[PDB]
Amino acid sequence: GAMGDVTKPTSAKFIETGVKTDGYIRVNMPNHPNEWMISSQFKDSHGNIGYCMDSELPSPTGSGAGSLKYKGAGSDEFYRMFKGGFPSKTAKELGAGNDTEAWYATQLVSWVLAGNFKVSQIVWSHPNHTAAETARVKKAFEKIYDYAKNGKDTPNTEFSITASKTADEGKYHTFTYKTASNKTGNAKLTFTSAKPAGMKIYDADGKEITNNTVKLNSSFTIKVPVTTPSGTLSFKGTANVSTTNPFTFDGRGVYQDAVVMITTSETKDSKSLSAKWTRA
Repeated sequence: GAMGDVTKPTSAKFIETGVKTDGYIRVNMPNHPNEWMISSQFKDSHGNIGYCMDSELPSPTGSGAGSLKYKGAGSDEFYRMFKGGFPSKTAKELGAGNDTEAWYATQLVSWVLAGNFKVSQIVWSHPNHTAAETARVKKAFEKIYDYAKNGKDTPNTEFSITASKTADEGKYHTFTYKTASNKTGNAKLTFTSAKPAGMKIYDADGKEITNNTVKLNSSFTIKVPVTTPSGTLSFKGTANVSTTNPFTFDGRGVYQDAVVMITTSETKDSKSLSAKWTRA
């Protein structure tokens, strides 16, 4: 199995949406019983929601903050928090009564995943919100958290090239292969042995490829002249795909660190394939 190389972002800029809350819960912190966990909703400059990693630092927004430099790649738990939390899932789907509750429930998951406090420290009540409000938040939290901790989905890029059929056609030995991926993009073929003279590559529509590039979720055909001495050819593909993964950014000990889904590129190899032919 191959390992994909995800291109890392270098920085991110965050903007307040205007949504804020004093929180629907409190936390027994080590020196501070029933400490409030207030928050401001923010987005990165491409309009994707950011979540706070540090409960005791201010939001990473305004002229002071500026851009936050890249810190690291978010775990599968953080990936799932985004996929199974707000706004990827609606308030109704999460059991939250409105979008503020759904968002805060997700931020609560973020704080716990980042290690700010344990679930046993959460006080499920707040003086400015009713028990029913807090309980919807609790229900949403538990759904999202359970999925983040125990769900199976990851940002993994699947990529394969698989031989489907072979045939002699006209003046060529032909070898057809199927490409497959769960991400959009294309693949580049690299030949790992000598290429026979007069070798050609064709796309699924029968049109010649001359830039060694193939489509994903498609097919292509390699053609080797029947005049070629008996032997073998080996190759692989390297997919170049678009992928949306969670990344963390550095608040520099002044603003909170923040995690956000960013669309970037990834390269990933297929397995090694061989075409074999015998000269008539």
